[PDB]
Amino acid sequence: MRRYEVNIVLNPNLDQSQLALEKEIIQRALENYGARVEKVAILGLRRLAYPIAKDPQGYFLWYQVEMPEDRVNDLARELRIRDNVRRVMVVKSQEPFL
Repeated sequence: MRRYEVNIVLNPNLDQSQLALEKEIIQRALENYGARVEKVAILGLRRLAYPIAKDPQGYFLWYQVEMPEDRVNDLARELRIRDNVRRVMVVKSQEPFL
């Protein structure tokens, strides 16, 4: 098992309601791939390094999880496919939240 930080960028045009749902769905997907979600945070709107879908902004969601390394890729694939998901980045935790 490995601990990861899942960084998700969502459509900046979604409202409080839509963001909450995507956040819940994404969390359900993580667990579906054997993950145990330790922490979640809504980081908010940020100016992307490069526009995605013609929009220079994105809404950031963050998750800290522990899951089988062998399921991360498939998980990353599924999430990138979501309509409201603009960017997915799963990295190995360095200084995990307690």
